[PDB]
Amino acid sequence: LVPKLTASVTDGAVGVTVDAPVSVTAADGVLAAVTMVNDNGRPVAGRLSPDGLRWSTTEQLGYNRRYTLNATALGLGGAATRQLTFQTSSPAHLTMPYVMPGDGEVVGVGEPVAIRFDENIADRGAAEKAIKITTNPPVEGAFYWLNNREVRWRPEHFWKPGTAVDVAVNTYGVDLGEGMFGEDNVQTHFTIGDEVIATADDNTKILTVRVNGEVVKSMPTSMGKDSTPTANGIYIVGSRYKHIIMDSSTYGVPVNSPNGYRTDVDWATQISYSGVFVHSAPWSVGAQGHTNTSHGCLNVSPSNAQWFYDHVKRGDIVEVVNTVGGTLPGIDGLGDWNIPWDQWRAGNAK
Ligand SMILES: *C(=O)[C@@H]([C@@H]1N=C(C(=O)O)[C@H](Sc2c[nH]c3ccccc23)[C@@H]1C)[C@H](C)O
Repeated sequence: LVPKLTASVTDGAVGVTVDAPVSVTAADGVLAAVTMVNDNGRPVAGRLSPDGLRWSTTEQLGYNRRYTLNATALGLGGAATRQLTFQTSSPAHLTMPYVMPGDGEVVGVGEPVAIRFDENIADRGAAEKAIKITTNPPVEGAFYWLNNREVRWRPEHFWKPGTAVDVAVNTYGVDLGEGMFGEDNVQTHFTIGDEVIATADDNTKILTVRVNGEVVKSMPTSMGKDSTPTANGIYIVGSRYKHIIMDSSTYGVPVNSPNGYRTDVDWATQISYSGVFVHSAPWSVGAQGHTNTSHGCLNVSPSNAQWFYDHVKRGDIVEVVNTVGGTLPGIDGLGDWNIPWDQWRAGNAK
């Protein structure tokens, strides 16, 4: 019997995707030599199996390449040689994904998986299928898009403390629609820490911090005045700042417009993309616990703001109740939990 050569690609092929390695296998014989070179002649890194039956590329294959594969199989029954030339995907565009939270970070029970592309994604389903989420203990979750570039993944309920979460965004070589391909793969891993939920009740004007169910802090607060109220609902804690200049035009509002502003504040914890913060407000300490005076922020004392900075982490939860405002938008950026599970689970890939 003459040896048989079988490659993972065909000699005519074009649009060969680079999301997977190229391989060659021998039957009724072993692989004596396999080389693969690109256009100019540079050989691709590859390794042969110990039993000599299978060879495969070991480095990343490039977009817009013309590769030529040469293989020889030897067996008792004789020899066989093949030569194959193929062309890989040529993207009209590349997009790079960015993942949050950071690798190795410990976050609160409200932290969603966040994958943000630097380009609009024409084929949302293709992107979702390219993203592998591992959870331990395993929990059901689903993808939901906040906009054309950023997709979120979360369970039905807040994470259980101690849960490991692994995120592999494998979009290299993947057609993301309209000739858009992934620029590279990214992978992050994070862990869920203590359950921290802080509740702001407009009926008491108190911000109560509960850690695993126990009250550890009760902060008098001043929230949004009736003119610019604080929206009710569930807020996810984002970034924290020892100090930050608060610019209204960052959130749409022109600085010298009626409800515009530019002020420098201390100990600020962001809880919405729309610009709601927990922060130090020495000017309204008399009002805190009594009357709402803010532009929507949860004003607290300088001491309590620093405490919040020190003790609350990314992914922890702030819940606002009983204000004269509406409900925080589900697609705010930190308002994901306000979307009903039935709607989130359904997703919006189409
Ligand atoms: C949140 O409300 C808002 C942020 N929080 C501030 C506040 O104190 O309400 C400022 S605006 C302000 C209103 N009265 C003041 C007196 C002295 C100094 C500043 C202010 C600022 C708008 C978010 C972050 O935009």
